[PDB]
Amino acid sequence: LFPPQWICCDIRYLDVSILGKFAVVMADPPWDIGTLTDDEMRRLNIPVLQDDGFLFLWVTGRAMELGRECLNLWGYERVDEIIWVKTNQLQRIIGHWLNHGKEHCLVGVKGNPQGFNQGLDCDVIVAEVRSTSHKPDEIYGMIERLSPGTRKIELFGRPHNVQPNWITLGNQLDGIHLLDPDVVARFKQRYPDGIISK
Ligand SMILES: CC(C)[C@@H]1N(Cc2ccc(C(=O)NC[C@]3(O)CCCN(c4cc(NCc5ccccc5)ncn4)C3)cc2)CC12CCC2
Repeated sequence: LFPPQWICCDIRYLDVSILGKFAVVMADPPWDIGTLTDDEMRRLNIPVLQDDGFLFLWVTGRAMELGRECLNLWGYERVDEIIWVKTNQLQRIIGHWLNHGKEHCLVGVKGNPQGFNQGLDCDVIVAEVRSTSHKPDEIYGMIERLSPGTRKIELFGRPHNVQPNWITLGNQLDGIHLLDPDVVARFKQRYPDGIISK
């Protein structure tokens, strides 16, 4: 069901098996550099979410290495790395050895995805910093062109992240808003009283 959908939850505890399979996963984790310990990141049930497709994993500091570890543990191979060059409104550029002009997003592949439009965008994003920790909306356009019309899931998103074709998970969203019939049914079965606990 195309319009935006979301679930307020602790991603550590939600049974993500009810959600189905997704062509694209995006995660912007609170790396321990509401944070998650390294072991909790490792233990996230990312493997059930996809059979063939792509993972986009934002990283920084030592999560550049830790994120590669999770990516590989979850069953992915890193095949690209997007950098977002942060600018102001005049298109000028906005870790203790160098000043940081960029954020990194690892791209991992699982299985053998077919029908994706690889090569349409390049791996550099130039976009204005909106707010603190707010990723650029350009990433959704790149992902939509890469995999048009397919179903997608974002982990650790905020209300401003919700998008059509996307299911957004995060503990700062407002309630549960699910419209896909298969998802609603499996959610009701797993969560008859509408509460997520362990
Ligand atoms: C360079 C990259 C890395 C950079 N990212 C940094 C970033 C900064 C903010 C957010 C963020 O604020 N997310 C909303 C939030 O709700 C916050 C609350 C925690 N989060 C949970 C946690 C949870 N369970 C465990 C748990 C453990 C203890 C207590 C509660 C829960 N389940 C669901 N959500 C998520 C996300 C990423 C932004 C970039 C991309 C551009 C720069």
